[PDB]
Amino acid sequence: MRECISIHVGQAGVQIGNACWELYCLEHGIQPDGQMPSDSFNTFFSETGAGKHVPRAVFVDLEPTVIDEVRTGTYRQLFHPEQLITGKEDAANNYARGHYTIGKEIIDLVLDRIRKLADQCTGLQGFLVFHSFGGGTGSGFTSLLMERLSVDYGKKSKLEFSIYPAPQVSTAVVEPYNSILTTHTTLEHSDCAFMVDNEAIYDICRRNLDIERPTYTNLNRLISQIVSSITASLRFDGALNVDLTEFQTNLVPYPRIHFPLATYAPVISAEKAYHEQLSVAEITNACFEPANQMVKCDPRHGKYMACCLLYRGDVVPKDVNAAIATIKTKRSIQFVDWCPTGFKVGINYQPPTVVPGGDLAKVQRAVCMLSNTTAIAEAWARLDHKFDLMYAKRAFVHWYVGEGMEEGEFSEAREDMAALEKDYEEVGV
Ligand SMILES: Nc1nc2c(ncn2[C@@H]2O[C@H](COP(=O)(O)OP(=O)(O)OP(=O)(O)O)[C@@H](O)[C@H]2O)c(=O)[nH]1
Ligand SMILES: [Mg+2]
Repeated sequence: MRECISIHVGQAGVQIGNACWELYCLEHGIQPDGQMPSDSFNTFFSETGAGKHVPRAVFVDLEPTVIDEVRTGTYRQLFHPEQLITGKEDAANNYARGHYTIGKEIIDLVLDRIRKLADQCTGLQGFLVFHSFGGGTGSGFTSLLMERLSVDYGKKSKLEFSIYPAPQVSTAVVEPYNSILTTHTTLEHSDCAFMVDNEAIYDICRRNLDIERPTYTNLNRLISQIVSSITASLRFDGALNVDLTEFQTNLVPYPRIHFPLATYAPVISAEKAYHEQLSVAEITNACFEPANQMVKCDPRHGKYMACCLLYRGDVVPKDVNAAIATIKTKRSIQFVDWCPTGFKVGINYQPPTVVPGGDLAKVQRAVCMLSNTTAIAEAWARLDHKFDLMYAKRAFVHWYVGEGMEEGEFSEAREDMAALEKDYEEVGV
C-alpha cells in the first residue's frame, strides 16, 4: 500500500475538496464521525486506535470564512484540526499577493503540517492539488506550494485538479492574469493536470440536470463524480492507474503536454422519474460527445496521444470490447502518427455512488474517459487572448507589481503559454 496526500488551496479547492471527501466517505462506507463498520482505501484514509478513518488531506486558505464552514460542518469530526489551516486576510484575486506577499507568511506552516501527514506514510506516492486558476490564493499560493513540494519531495508525483475560469460562474476580470501566471510557474512542477472548465459544468448542469442557475454545490457535486472516477483506481483494486506514476506514463507523452481531457457519462437528473439504464455501448459513445466534456473544445479537430476508459458498475469486459471495436469504425478518432491507436480500459465493479438528496440519479454503469487531445489547446487560446487584451494596455498590472512581482514575469509567463500553444500545434499533423 502506497499513500496519497490531497491538498486543497483557496475557496474553490476547499469547497471541491468538501464535495470529494463527502463522496469518498459514501463510497467506502465511512460515516462523517470517521467510523467505518466494514487496504486500498488506506491510500486516502489513515486509521486511529479508536477506529476513526482520517482523510490524508490538508485544507489551506488565506482567510478563514471558507474553511470555517468545514470546522462547523457535517464533517467537522472527520478532519484533524491541524489539517485545517487559515490565514487572516486573502490574496484579493491577486496572484502576486497570494504567491509573494501573503504566501511567505504561511508557506512554512503549511509545509510543516503536510510533513506531519508525510511521516504517517509508509510509502508516499505524492500529492493531489485542488485549486482555481482565478483566485489569488488558488493561483498564487498553489504555484509557491508546488515549487516547495518539488524541493522537499523531489521524487514524489504531483497531480492537479484545476478550475478553469468562466464568466458564467463568478469570475473576476483579473482571473486571465492569475491563470497564465500560475500555469507558467506550476508547469514544470506538475506531472499531470486535470482542467475543469466552469462553463462546461455549468452547461452540463443546465442541460442534463435542468438547473437554470447552478450553485457551487451543484457544480462541486458534479466535479466530485469526475474526480472520484479519476481517483477510484487509487482507492479500490484497479490494475489500471494503480499509482500516481501511471497517470503520466499512460496519458502524458511529452512533459509540457500534461493536460488530459475528461469526459463523463451518463449524467441523469434525479428528478427524472422514468429512465431506462444505458448500455455499455451507449455510455461509451457518449464519451465522444463534446457536450459531456469537462473542457469546452472540439476533439474532432485535434489528435489523440492517449486514451483511457474508466468504467464503474455492471460492466462486463465482453460489452466494453464490443463497444470500442464498433466505435472505431463509426467515429472519427484521429491518433498521432507516433502513437498506438488503442485504449487502456479499467473496470471497477461497484457502481457510482451518489449523494442522497443530490441532483444526480443513481446509475447501473458509468464511464470516465481520460484523453490527451491537442484540442484542449483551444482553452489556452481563449485564455491567452483575454490576457493579451488587457496586457496590451497594461490594465491592472500596477496591482501585481505593487506586491513585489516584476513586469517581466507577465511577459515571461505569456511567452511560455505562447510556446505551449505552439507545442500543441506541432504535435497535431
Ligand atoms: N467549481 C467551483 N469553482 C469555484 C468555487 N469557488 C470558487 N470558484 C471559482 O474560483 C474563482 C475564484 O477563485 P477563488 O478560489 O474563489 O479564490 P481564492 O482561491 O480563495 O483566492 P483569494 O483571491 O485570495 O480569495 C472563480 O472563477 C470561481 O468561479 C467552487 O466552489 N466551485
Ligand atoms: Mg478566498
